[PDB]
Amino acid sequence: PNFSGNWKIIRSENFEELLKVLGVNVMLRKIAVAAASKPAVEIKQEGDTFYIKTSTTVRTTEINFKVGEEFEEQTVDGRPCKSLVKWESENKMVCEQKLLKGEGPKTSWTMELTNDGELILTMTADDVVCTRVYVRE
Repeated sequence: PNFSGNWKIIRSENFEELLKVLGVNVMLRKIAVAAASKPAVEIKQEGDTFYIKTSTTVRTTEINFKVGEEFEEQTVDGRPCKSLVKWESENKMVCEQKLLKGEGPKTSWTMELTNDGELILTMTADDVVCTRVYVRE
């Protein structure tokens, strides 16, 4: 029941397919797959508010919101979009996502906590889904 901590991914799937949906070229995806190379993350939990800063090596994103209201944040490719998050269980909340300008694809992701404290994160984009398991540090 706590996402606050560091996070080092251990497994993941639908990576290239999430970079082909986000982008369209070909090298544009392989650069994001090589950029990831098991990226790190750090979640700060302050109640219904969940902040999430991810860092690879040359990139570094970070979002922040509350479970109940919408907000502005960065997506996974590098575009601005207002995300939203509602709870699902005692430690599993879902998330919706739409750009803040223009329009094309659709983004939405989720994040669940394990009874031990682990943290897994799922992702969606139009009709795809990028899942990645994250274990505290």
